[PDB]
Amino acid sequence: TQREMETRYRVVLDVSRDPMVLVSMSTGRIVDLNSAAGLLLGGVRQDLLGAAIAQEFEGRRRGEFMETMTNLAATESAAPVEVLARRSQKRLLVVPRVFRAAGERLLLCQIDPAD
Amino acid sequence: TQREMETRYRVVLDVSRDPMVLVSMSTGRIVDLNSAAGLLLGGVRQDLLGAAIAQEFEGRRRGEFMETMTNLAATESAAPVEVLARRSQKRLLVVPRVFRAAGERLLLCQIDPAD
Repeated sequence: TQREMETRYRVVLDVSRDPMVLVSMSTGRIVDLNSAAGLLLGGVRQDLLGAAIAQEFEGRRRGEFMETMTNLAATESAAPVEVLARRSQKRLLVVPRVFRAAGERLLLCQIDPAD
Repeated sequence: TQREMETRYRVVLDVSRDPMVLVSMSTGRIVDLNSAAGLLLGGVRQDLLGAAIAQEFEGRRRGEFMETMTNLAATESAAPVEVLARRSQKRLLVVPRVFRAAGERLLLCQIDPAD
């Protein structure tokens, strides 16, 4: 059940063509992502896991960026933040949604190209 | 951990814009899906959960259809089956991938419009 649902989660995230990054509300760090997100961000999973999400985006810092996404996720309008990914040099639209798991909050962020 | 990973799975599947249906290899029935899949199939989650996947598609039967998807998933080429969804009357492309969880196999099927 632990491993069962873990396995379902892993496969659905990996197979999904929707570019997604999962971010810790506590630390602002990337806790998971899929390869579609990796492609838009310009990095492999191994480089992005554990990385501060704000530092992937030019001119952003953890405090303000996490506050921005937290506030946007509260509008429940799928409102996006416009960003520029340092590695890929692609302008992107990031749409955050907050949910609770294991006593903490995570932000599931969808990524789309902006241009 | 059971609930934690279950919660992650639920949210990722629901939020993902990639239309996905999860099918039991054992029964050929739909065990899960997201609303993007529901839209293409022409049914709500409540009508589709527990339904035989083959019976959603005109002219298909469980035996041959499950054998078709199982064989296609083995080619590892993302080869699609062309189908016509009874409820929505949309021609679709279904791409199956097989994985193991909790001692059984599931097919995670991506759905795309065909026309």
